[PDB]
Amino acid sequence: MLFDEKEILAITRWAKLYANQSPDRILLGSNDIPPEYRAAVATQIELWPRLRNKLPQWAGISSLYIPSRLSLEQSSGAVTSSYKSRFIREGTKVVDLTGGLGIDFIALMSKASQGIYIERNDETAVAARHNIPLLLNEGKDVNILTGDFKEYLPLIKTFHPDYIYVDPARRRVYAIADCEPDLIPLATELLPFCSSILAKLSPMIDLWDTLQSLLHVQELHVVAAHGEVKELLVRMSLNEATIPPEKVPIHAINLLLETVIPFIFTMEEERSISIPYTDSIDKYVYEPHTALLKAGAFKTVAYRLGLRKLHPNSHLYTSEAYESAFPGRTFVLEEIIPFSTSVLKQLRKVVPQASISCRNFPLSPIELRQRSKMADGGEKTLMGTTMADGKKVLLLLRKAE
Repeated sequence: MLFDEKEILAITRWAKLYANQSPDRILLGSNDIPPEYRAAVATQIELWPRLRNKLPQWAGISSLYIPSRLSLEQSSGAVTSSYKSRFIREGTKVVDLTGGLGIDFIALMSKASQGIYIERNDETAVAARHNIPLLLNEGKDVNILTGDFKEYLPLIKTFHPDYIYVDPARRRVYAIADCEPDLIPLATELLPFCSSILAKLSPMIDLWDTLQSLLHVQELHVVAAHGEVKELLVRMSLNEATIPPEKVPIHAINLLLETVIPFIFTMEEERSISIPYTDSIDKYVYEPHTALLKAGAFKTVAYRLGLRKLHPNSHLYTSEAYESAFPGRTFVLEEIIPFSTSVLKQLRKVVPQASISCRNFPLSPIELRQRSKMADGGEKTLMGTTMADGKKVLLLLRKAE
């Protein structure tokens, strides 16, 4: 069932009026909802808790209509959508080619004054056509279009936006060749009619594959939130000189509960550096965040910060002096234990309970936990890893602050 504006207004009024009824009660229970609208109202009620968790600012807005559970689970989160606003100069023009629930478009429009939103799916577009004006600040100009952007190329070219944003879908591995829409012909055709294209890519895409496959890339950002990599963002522009792939600036950023500073490097730098690997542990132990790991700044972090790395495949660092601003977790070393199967049942002797992590180790953390019978909780961490000479060890760590 597709709804017009009048019906969407009624459905949201009924979802609110009858908010305290379960979806089954909506369906077979007491209210003034005509039979043909009860499923739609029940659907809005059913998914409101999941909307509140993901987009709490939306769940508090009256009259917002969620086109589907499908569209809700596919959308950007609140924190990454807003990071994107940093790419967009205040008062500019934007086109969003791939649309969706519209949270990325809204984040772009926090800065831009004019925008075109384009969404292939009629149902999704109808909801956006309703929701978008309820979410925009005052003095914003938008055009909300249904269909494939390839049917609107003359309008897009005439608009000549400052930015064109695209979030492609996937048509084992996720390659740049699998992007729908295909980014290479898209860029060939549209780079001449915008300042930049900003593409949001899956965290499963290979960085090097991306940098080898896309022309005119100016920067690539690896963006983590909630402890995990959420997206890669690539900006392309004919406006600026071509940068060879090994020289493209890579930004690794871990978004947190507050201003934070990116780790910026290049593959050329990563490849060109060489570092010491240590057979021995020092006082401080450092574990890089997920965005650093995905970006591949394994050596650069040690070189930039004057740290020793344990092993080429152990993505942990150590130093005698305290680095206070480390990009990940910092620990104080309490014990180092040479690993063998026989030590596992002895670990309860060393600490009453612990979190367990592994960085290059023959057991997974859950295997380490079960085989040692180690209670979870507390403030300490047991870390399985490998030193530069291949010796496997367990580290007993406490947080540095």
